[PDB]
Amino acid sequence: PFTADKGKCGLPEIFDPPEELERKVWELARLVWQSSSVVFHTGAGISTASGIPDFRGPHGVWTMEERGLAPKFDTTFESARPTQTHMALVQLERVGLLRFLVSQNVDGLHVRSGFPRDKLAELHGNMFVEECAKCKTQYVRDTVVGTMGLKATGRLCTVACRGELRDTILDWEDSLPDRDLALADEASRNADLSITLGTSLQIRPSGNLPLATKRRGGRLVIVNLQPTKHDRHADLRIHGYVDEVMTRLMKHLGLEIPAWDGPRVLERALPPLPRPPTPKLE
Ligand SMILES: Nc1ncnc2c1ncn2[C@@H]1O[C@H](COP(=O)(O)OP(=O)(O)OC[C@H]2O[C@H](O)[C@H](O)[C@@H]2O)[C@@H](O)[C@H]1O
Ligand SMILES: NC(=O)c1cccc(N)c1
Ligand SMILES: [Cl-]
Ligand SMILES: [Zn+2]
Repeated sequence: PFTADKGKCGLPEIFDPPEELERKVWELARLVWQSSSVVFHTGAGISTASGIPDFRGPHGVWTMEERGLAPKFDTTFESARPTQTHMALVQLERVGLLRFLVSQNVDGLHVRSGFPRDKLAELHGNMFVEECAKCKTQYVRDTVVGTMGLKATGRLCTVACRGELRDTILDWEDSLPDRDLALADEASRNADLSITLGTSLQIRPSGNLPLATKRRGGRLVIVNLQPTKHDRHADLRIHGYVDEVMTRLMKHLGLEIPAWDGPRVLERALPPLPRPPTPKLE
């Protein structure tokens, strides 16, 4: 907890020059069109444009603690709005272009964005979510659950139970939720495309899951400003702001980014909405 291996921190940013970035995002477009089963892996870099610092970016929580400095929040977790990227992922699920979402993020914004929870693996848990020890029932709260470390919150279950409600925030020692990880693992193995967005892929097993797509001919796309553990294993690396990449990608796919109505929870994915017909590729 003090001795924890926090990996490599504050590595330089890479910026793809505009001409190469525009070329690269058209190539991502291409792969999304060709892929039967697209899995997105997210990490803290997709929430930096909403005021949430990352962990190992130039001004990340781990990077600044190393320099003796504080990370800076420009919002509360409660007041944070899903980014363009968050709302791009909503639409990509709605139009059947996204099979599964695997997130390392505890910021709760995927759930609040209105993304369906039966297609989301939250591998490290969710600040707004408590679980019943007795019945395992989950509650999505409008305020962050005040504890971290799978501790008692002080609230009790209301299943037509009085069981102890606890936070879902894994400490260094805790192993990942078996259900979320199982679903994340099967999602990643079966995918023919895994796109990573704003993650450094340094944490096991989260950061290895995208590599599982590379078994049986799957493609891997890494979107990240800094290098990542598995940069070598990517078919495509895009070095740019994830909001820029996704807004260009969406536009290539002929998909608008939907309005965020404020905090909503959707439990269950709907049948795909209509989407434009696919281009001739070859
Ligand atoms: N707008 C942006 N566009 C693109 N890349 C970005 C942006 N902002 C940040 N990045 C990149 O995004 C990356 C963020 O990577 P890391 O900081 O390691 O976050 P994780 O999700 O991978 O952390 C894993 C776990 O470690 C913790 O202990 C927790 O348990 C976490 O769940 C950086 O490389 C930035 O260059
Ligand atoms: N984006 C996130 O999940 C998160 C959560 C806590 C702290 C930080 N820096 C980021
Ligand atoms: Cl913690
Ligand atoms: Zn209960």
